[PDB]
Amino acid sequence: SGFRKMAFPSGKVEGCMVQVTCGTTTLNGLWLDDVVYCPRHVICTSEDMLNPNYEDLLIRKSNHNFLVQAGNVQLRVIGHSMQNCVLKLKVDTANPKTPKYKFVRIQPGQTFSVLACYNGSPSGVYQCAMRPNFTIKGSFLNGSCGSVGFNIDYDCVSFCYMHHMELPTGVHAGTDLEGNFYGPFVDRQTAQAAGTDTTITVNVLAWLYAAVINGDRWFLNRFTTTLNDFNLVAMKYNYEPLTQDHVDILGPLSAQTGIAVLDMCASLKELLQNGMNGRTILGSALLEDEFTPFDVVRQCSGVT
Amino acid sequence: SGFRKMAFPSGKVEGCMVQVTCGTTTLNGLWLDDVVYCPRHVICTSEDMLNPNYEDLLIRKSNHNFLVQAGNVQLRVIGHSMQNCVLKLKVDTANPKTPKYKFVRIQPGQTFSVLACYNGSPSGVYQCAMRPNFTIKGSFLNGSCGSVGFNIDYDCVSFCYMHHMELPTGVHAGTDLEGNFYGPFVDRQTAQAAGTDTTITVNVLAWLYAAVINGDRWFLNRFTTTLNDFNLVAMKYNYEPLTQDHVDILGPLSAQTGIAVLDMCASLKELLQNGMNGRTILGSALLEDEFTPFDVVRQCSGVT
Ligand SMILES: Clc1cccc(CN2CCOCC2)c1
Ligand SMILES: Clc1cccc(CN2CCOCC2)c1
Repeated sequence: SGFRKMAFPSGKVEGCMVQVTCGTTTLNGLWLDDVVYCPRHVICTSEDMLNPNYEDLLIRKSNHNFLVQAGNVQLRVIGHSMQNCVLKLKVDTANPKTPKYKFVRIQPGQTFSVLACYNGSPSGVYQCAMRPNFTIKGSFLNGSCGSVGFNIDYDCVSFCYMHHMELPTGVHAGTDLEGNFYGPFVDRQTAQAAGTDTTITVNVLAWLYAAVINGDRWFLNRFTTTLNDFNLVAMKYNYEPLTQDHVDILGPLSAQTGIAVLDMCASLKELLQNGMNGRTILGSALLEDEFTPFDVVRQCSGVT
Repeated sequence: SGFRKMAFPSGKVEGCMVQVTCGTTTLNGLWLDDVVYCPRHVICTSEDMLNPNYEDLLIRKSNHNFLVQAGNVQLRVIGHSMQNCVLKLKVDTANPKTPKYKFVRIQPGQTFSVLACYNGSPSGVYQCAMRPNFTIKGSFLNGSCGSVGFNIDYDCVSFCYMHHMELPTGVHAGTDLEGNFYGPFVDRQTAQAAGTDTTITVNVLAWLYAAVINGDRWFLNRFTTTLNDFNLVAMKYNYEPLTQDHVDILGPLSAQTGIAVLDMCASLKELLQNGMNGRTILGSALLEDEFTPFDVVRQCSGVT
């Protein structure tokens, strides 16, 4: 019993983190097989960062300008290319600690763990969601660029995020491991405003199920609603619309608890309309939206 | 920028987790050098667990009754002893993945990471505090016993906790790695009530500093207070007393932010007296008490 914001064990990803230096800029790289992946802005002087031309800047760089250090041993760079907003440094040594892995592009509302790193060294691990506005609410200081987000399925690391930017509003933007930004962000020091940070409705419902399973039930009410009626309330409170796909995904939690999805929607509706009246749910005074239905099933069933 | 409930990277501890089976009971063990540490109740049939005599039960056990599996390879047990509430299984192989490590007994209010494990396999990592009543608010299902709590200082794992018990109230109890319980709990299926779960005042103040550093300042007020006056308010709200030791420990955060500790105490006092009036601090609607002053400095400075 008990429910915690839980990250994947980070060991498999720790063994992939390296330090990348170009000129005077140091950040983190991901060493998988004989390739190191890092943000392309490693080639920038923060001066460049106002309106950088990455193709033109990269002309002036050679394999031997990219200094790649795995612990305290230097990797020999034998090739470099740009793919979107990441650099791929071909090294002469396959990472012996390469786990089975995939690159995935996640959708907003999906959750992942971040291994926050500085100078190729892990500092900590926490669990995030891709916000509906394609930002993440991370903890990232200077030098944390190239820190990665991931999911683990048994022995297989799915890399979904690499850290690039902090917005002037202190929220974070980054790429998939093909270097394509989540959302409309560019790797440029410019005016970039995030859109509306809406609540991930299906995750809140999942977390209300998790609450019932763990004994927190005060918010269960006598009411039900419809998808359309619920979705009117959701829109008023900047909650994402709930789809039939979201209802289907919540089925197992529905099945386990014997509380129909639309009944739980009517409980959430009352919580939106009435607030918590100073009460708490799984030790939170707000509606948590960074657990997926899959996360609740996983944590509640004990999957390793 | 941004502030997250961050755990230590778990790799160093992942490589110490093994499966321990005695008769029909499987739980987790910690393999350090040529010793595996596990909860002694591994020798119990849940029948035993009502009033077990561990000395008498252990008479009936031999080295070859303790089945120790590290991944999918069996460890040869060449000795066993009981120290308090843990078993130490001497194996014939030193764990090649043994990190530099210490065993520490933490005090209430101190924080650590838990690697939740099932059948010797890591499932996830989260950050905890030892509650003032010597419980922890974990996420632990059957099979999670022998999961450990730890801190990392550069390359050195300090093990502070091993999981043993869930109380009928769904809070968790365990031992240091010498097998001594935190608090008055015994490894017996009996009536064990936790004491008052008070708030760790010094941690809330640390987290209010973390909030100011990250831009959340609405709660800063025009007031100051005294230690004695603050402590009257703390007692009314089941907050732990604030000592001069706590004030001294908050010094660096005081220094960085230029907000005197007693000024921040007067801000906390108003938050206790008036509540959040529907506002949030670092994305929480309650006062977070599972960051130490050390945790705020670490996360805010980027220590690896
Ligand atoms: Cl993370 C990711 C996101 C989108 C597509 C893909 C697959 N690739 C395969 C190679 O060429 C291009 C597409 C991966
Ligand atoms: Cl975790 C821990 C808690 C309390 C004391 C100690 C030190 N030991 C050294 C060996 O003998 C007994 C005491 C360790």
